[PDB]
Amino acid sequence: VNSFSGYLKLTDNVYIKNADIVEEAKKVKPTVVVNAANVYLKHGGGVAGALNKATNNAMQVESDDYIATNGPLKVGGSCVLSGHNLAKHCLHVVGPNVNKGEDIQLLKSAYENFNQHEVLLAPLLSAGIFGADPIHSLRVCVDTVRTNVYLAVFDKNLYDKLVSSFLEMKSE
Ligand SMILES: COP(=O)(O)OP(=O)(O)OC[C@H]1O[C@@H](n2cnc3c(N)ncnc32)[C@H](O)[C@@H]1O
Repeated sequence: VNSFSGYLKLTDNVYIKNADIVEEAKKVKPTVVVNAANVYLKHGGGVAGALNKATNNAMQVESDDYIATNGPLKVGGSCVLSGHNLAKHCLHVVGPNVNKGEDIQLLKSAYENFNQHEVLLAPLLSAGIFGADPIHSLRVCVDTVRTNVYLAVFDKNLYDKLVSSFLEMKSE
């Protein structure tokens, strides 16, 4: 398990790869895969839709059961559910939806949930549907997370931009 390979090491504990998070999960067999969730665990598009599709909708049914028992998550919060065929566990983390005016500072709270797990395969939280600048999401991750985070960025042009931007900011 946790057989990560081909990552670029950004810091002592943050790694990045140009890869689809679902294909990485199948390759790596991680203990924890992170979902970029919303408070009602309605896994539609982006990472949540991709993860859910790869579980043949089991992650959505499990999430429906969770919500019916526990109610919606809070923004910046998380829950640990099954990783189904992709991982031992899925950590569902809710970044702020910047497009709806939710506090961008809650992206720090969101990434703080990573610190409860020794190693994670994760996406850039809030950087898609939720409208945060991906460069900002990466900076918050690097600054907030102390545990080992392996970031999967599927789009090559974004990957290239993130790496070059990270280098410029790291040295200045
Ligand atoms: C809930 O709204 P969020 O903004 O928190 O989350 P989301 O829309 O999923 O996007 C979060 C970031 O992961 C990127 N991304 C989308 N699909 C994949 C995938 N299969 N593998 C890897 N990365 C992906 C997306 O392009 C964005 O950079």
